[PDB]
Amino acid sequence: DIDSAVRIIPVNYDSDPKLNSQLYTVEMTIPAGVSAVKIVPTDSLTSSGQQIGKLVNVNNPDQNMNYYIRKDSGAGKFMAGQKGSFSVKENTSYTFSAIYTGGEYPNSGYSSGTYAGHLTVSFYSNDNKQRTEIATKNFPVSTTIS
Repeated sequence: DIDSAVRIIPVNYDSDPKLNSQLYTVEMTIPAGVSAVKIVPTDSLTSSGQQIGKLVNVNNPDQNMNYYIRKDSGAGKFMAGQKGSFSVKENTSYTFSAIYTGGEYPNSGYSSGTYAGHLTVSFYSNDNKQRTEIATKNFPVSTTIS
């Protein structure tokens, strides 16, 4: 059950995020039977070897924040921003962070409001050299500027 395995925790800011700031975090425990995980922003683009996603101001489509996903705990071979799945340990917990890398905003900076998007998480089994996707969900994610 992927819905019950994953939680998203937005970060709320009182001013514009800074380079390397965390926009939201992700926590999950791997269910029994899951061998690998993919975690990638929806609609990402490759830049500097990373899958860059956007959080878009829900009121003003011209304002958005770029970010990549960094793994902050849990064993396995995950390169920050990667698109592929990586092998995980069942019944153990993983945490990830959305890390700000830049964005589109007018000269006055970001407007107050919610900046939203989606994050794809997929679970796989790997049975005898065949990787099989067994669950996937595009989770709503956000950050806010007060």
